[PDB]
Amino acid sequence: SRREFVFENVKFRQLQKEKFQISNIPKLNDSQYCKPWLRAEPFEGYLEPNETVDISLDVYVSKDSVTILNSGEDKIEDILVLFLTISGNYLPSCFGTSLEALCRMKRPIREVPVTKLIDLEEDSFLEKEKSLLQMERPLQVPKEIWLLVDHLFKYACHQEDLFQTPGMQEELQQIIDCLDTSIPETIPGSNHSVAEALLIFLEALPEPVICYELYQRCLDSAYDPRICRQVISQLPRCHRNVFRYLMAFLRELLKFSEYNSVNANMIATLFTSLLLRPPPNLMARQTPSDRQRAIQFLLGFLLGS
Amino acid sequence: SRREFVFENVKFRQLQKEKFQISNIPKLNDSQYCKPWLRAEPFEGYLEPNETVDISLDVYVSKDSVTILNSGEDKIEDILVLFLTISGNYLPSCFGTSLEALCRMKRPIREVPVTKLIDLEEDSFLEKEKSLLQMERPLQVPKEIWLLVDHLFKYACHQEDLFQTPGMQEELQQIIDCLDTSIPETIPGSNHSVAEALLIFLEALPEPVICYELYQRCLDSAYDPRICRQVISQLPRCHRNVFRYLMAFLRELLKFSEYNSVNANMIATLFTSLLLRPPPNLMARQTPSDRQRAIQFLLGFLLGS
Repeated sequence: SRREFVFENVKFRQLQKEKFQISNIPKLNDSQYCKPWLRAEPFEGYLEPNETVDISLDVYVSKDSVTILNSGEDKIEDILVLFLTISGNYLPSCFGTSLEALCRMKRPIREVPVTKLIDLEEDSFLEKEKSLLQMERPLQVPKEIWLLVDHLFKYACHQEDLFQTPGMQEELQQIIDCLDTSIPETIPGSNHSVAEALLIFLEALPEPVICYELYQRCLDSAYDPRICRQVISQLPRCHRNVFRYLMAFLRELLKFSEYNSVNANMIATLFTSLLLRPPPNLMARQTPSDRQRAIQFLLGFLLGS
Repeated sequence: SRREFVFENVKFRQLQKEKFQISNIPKLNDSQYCKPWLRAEPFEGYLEPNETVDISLDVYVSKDSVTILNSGEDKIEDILVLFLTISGNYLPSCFGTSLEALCRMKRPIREVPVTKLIDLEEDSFLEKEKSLLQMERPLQVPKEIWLLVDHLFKYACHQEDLFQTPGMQEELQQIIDCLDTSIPETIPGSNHSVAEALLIFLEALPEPVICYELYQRCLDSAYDPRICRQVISQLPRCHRNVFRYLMAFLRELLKFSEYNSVNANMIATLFTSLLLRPPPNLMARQTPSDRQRAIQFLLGFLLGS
């Protein structure tokens, strides 16, 4: 019935349907089969008469595909077999972009340019060498994380089960689209949704707040809060600012454990796996005592000096 | 029970409640009574026992108050009598701001500044004379009108009863807040809501697309489409561009009368009272033949050369 398929404007954590029917499962080299951000269901069955099999095609970019697609490495182009043709375009997101790159962009990653409205004429003598064949101070912290944290500061310090309750999937999308296209005056959604988007953000980061190269150093000094401060100072500029900003926010949260039910241990446990992660290419084993050190490393700042 | 009242962050076409009770109507000089963007209901009644009268206080800035508040002339400060104290703050809107001022602002009128994130130190020797006691090319068209019109171009040319059906009051608010704080990638709401916000925008303008000083000239030449083009050329830069842009959009709409049900006469009648208005201080009479000329003036461009 249908053969050609295109998914226009695909975005992080947004599902797109492309239902269709069949009437009367293969996979090419599973190395060239399909794409992780794409799958079929039902992708196989039994038929013999005229009965129509309404097989659906869905795409969903998760934390595992967001960063390759952002950069461009991968594109919304996948080839199946039965050959199948499908394409579209992927809209970049601040989620899955380095803190480094984000601190250099004062505007949303997808802000609409007003270029076609500007009333002027660039130097024509400057284009005397142009051709159709010939193609500053970084922010202390990404505005995106700032918008999320400042919001929680202002409206969620007294939120019950804060960082224990999962937000609304639908509000998470809004929040994401919001940060990708504007510097909102008010982040939409409930405190739970905003709190989760922050975790999702820290998790999708290409390079953790605490750089991989410093991962082990932190573990080794986890019990000496003074040495931990020093390791932090070793981090690149924006990583250290983002780290310090988060600890300040989390400490502020503790002052209201009475109302929000957050305790140092819970918080430190929750955030450490997002902030302090092992170099993935070393497929390093995660010992239970290494887990305690990773937790202690954060507790040091949440109760330190 | 309550005496002090404050309405924080009041905005164009957004109602704010401030309910309270009483138990056991006056007005100061009605010249100093209350403010049009404020009223009471119930504002009078009968009582003698302990019964509590839950009188509500509401504020609503409409097309008549938006522009004075934007500029600042008026502030959310009104004094009642029984003396009553109430205040707050008003957030400016692009709705009710001149086309002149809007073409000079490349950013939303209320975009969140990222100043407190910037990582740098301004010249301290430049502040060697500073003191706590001592305080470029305009766009061809306001981005706000551009965002509204381009949206209708892209998604509403085939909308049924377009410009005949009123949008959702709740979506109109969103759209307004959207344009005031961001350069949206996608205006929220249905085509009917977007179409109405455009009318609301043209109506709240401080100075009509066609300047008051040229109002009569247009009427006088309404039957000579060639002279009408010339009068348009007389308009200040941005007013002529906005006018031409609108006519192009409306003509495009006519090419699909079949689908959207819009006809030149309906359109021209609807838009002329928004685009071509009489200098209000002349309390000029609106004769039925002057109404036909005002309509003809627009028809000339919708069917002209």
